[PDB]
Amino acid sequence: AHGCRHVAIIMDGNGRWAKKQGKIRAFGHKAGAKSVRRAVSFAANNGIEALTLYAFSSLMELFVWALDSEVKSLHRHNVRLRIIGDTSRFNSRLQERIRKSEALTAGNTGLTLNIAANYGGRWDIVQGVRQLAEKVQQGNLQPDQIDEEMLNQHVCMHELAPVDLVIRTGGEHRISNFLLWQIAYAELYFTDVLWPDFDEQDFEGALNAFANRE
Amino acid sequence: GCRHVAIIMDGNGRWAKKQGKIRAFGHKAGAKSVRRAVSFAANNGIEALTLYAFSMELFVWALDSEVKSLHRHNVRLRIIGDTSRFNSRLQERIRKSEALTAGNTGLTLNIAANYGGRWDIVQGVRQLAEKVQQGNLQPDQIDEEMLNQHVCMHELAPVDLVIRTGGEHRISNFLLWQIAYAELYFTDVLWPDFDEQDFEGALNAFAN
Ligand SMILES: CCCCCCCCOc1cccc(COc2ccc(Br)cc2P(=O)(O)O)c1
Repeated sequence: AHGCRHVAIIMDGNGRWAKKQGKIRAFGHKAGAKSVRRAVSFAANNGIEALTLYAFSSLMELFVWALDSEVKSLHRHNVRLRIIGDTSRFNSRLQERIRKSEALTAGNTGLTLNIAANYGGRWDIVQGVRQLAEKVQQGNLQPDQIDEEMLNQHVCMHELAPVDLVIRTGGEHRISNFLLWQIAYAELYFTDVLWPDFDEQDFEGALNAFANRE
Repeated sequence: GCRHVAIIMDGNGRWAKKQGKIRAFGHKAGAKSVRRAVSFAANNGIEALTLYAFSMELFVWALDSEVKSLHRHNVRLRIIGDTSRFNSRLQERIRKSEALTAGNTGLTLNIAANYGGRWDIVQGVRQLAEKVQQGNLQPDQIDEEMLNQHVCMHELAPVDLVIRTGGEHRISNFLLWQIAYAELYFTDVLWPDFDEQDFEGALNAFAN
């Protein structure tokens, strides 16, 4: 009914939330983690095909390690987990844990959850361009055959539904080098709600704003 | 301060309809609002203003008669977008207007005509792809900096602020690469009604 197949979220405000309560930044990150679990469960229960999350605050590897402790519980919720981002310089043990987590849940049929780790929209475009340039160098591809559809096939998430809605919590009104190519046609929803307070009703509100606007 | 503002100029058609007038009248009021936004940016020290007509060859034509005045105001005019299939006479006029004002050092006005943000990236990728094919470039040498050099506006200040009139909350395949770190300001005001006060309102959001 809400019309949304793929929702992307810039999760900002963890720092400000902890500051408001006299607490250090790490309590904000723990409340922020509870808010991810809540959003993930909401998305899965509301028929969304894909949820893409970008951890930002107005130690990437620490975030991803943290996530390794959630993977068993995601799998038990029938979530297919993927990491998007430049993980090539990450630790070898971490990179192995990523591969395995992805292998483990690739057969799940419920929500597809994409976690940005060391992700940038410009980087994502550049990596697609490098894959195309290799194919030209091999003699497989003509410069002239390159069009939007082709580059589209080489950026992250090209095999998922297009992103219909981007939500950014925390009160800033920019993209901050999250998805660029993929958000050419997306609805953009900005809320002053800080990430740890963003709850089901807030998520419902963004979906119903997309349904009324589309 | 804000050095480069981009505007998606939506609401001319809806404005016509609200005024109980045919579409043509909304275009004519939209053109007046163009002149007022260009003056306002020239007067307020904005370095670059990038205008996306949205809701083409005909739009470029209407600008043709403004060039003399722009040049007199030290305005550098550029058309961005795929004009390669516009009739050759119009292409020739674009080329002449650009060359006339190319040495100007005041406000740079970019008018996006048959422009798409994905297109813009792709024509940059195609250039790089030619370089690879001629052995002038290794695939692993391609980085953000280098792609940036091949997309529109790489010689101007980075886009600081994008304004969309008309009530929609989308980029609609206007700038993509260039807006990675820009402030996005959406307003329900229709483009023909957007005036100096509205533009200052957006500049304040940036200042905060
Ligand atoms: C200080 C650093 C903060 C730690 C960051 C933790 C990362 C966010 O926690 C999550 C991250 C990604 C996905 C999830 C999803 O968690 C769940 C999803 C569905 C279900 Br059922 C259960 C969980 P969980 O084991 O109850 O939290 C949580």
